Amino acid sequence: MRALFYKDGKLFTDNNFLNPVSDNNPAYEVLQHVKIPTHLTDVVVYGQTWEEALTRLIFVGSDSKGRRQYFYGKMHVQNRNAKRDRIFVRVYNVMKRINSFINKNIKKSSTDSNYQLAVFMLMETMFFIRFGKMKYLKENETVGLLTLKNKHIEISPDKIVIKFVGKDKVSHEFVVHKSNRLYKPLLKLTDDSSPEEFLFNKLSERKVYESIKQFGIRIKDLRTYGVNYTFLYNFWTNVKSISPLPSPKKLIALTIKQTAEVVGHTPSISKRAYMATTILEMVKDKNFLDVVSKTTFDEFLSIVVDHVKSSTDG
DNA sequence: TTGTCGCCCTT
DNA sequence: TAATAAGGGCGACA
Repeated sequence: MRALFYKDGKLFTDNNFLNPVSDNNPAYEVLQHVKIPTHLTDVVVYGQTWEEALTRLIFVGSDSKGRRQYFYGKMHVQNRNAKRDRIFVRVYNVMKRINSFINKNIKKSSTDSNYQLAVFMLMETMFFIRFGKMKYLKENETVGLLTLKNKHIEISPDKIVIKFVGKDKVSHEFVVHKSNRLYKPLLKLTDDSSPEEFLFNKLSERKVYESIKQFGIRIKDLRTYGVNYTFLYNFWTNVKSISPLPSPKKLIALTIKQTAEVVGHTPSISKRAYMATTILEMVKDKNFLDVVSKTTFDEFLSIVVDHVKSSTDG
């Protein structure tokens, strides 16, 4: 994986474009098959044959913020997507332990890291909010879970509203009713009398990483799971409620819309970067809608988990 | 003795 | 559209 430097359709071994590579160099095969976007500068193209480019990183260049941007081949992306099946199943098998951890700690002291993590984990499994790295709060004013501040928590005598601007300037509103098990512990954690402070003031990126490590997943996996679970809940409800029934094609489209709105991102992004491919393939089958119809949601969730488990050949 | 930071990869 | 932005995860650094 030698680094080669790109400039105006031709390739060099040199930082400042003296000394061009060989004419027959395999990298030129790659350049026939991909277009370097012209908004980039300092473009590096990796010397390899097209067939190997397919499978991994292809080139990287700097956008106008000065950020390094990374471009991958179609096989790399395919493997990426194929992983969502296993993640969905993986999270599903640790939910019982996650809840167990949550409920052990939510009766604890207000400034206990474990109590704070418990709440963190319960907001996450409830609303699928992104991790919220400090970095993006400084750079872009983006708030996610870890970067939530007391000003983002509005208290009413019957509900708590969490309101904040997340990724891509998208505005989010989540609501916690009195009956919700998040009410009591969230009201206890937040301090009205200092709005400029972080909600999870005893946590940090490192604390979260260490804590989640025990379930063998990453916070983003909780979000990937939440999107699939919500899809399944809506799909199940839709089949269960909607006048005779539309085509599976349109039933998936509706379920994806509903799910995307709950989660708060576009339908296209939901289908493409979140949904387990097997679920998407499984639900197309018309005969399968008979199966769904006669089930409680729990036995439905199980059928899907099982099929994804074993169609994944594991 | 821990809060940034770069690199890679994801959305 | 057609052009191409901004998130997370992990480990090194002082």
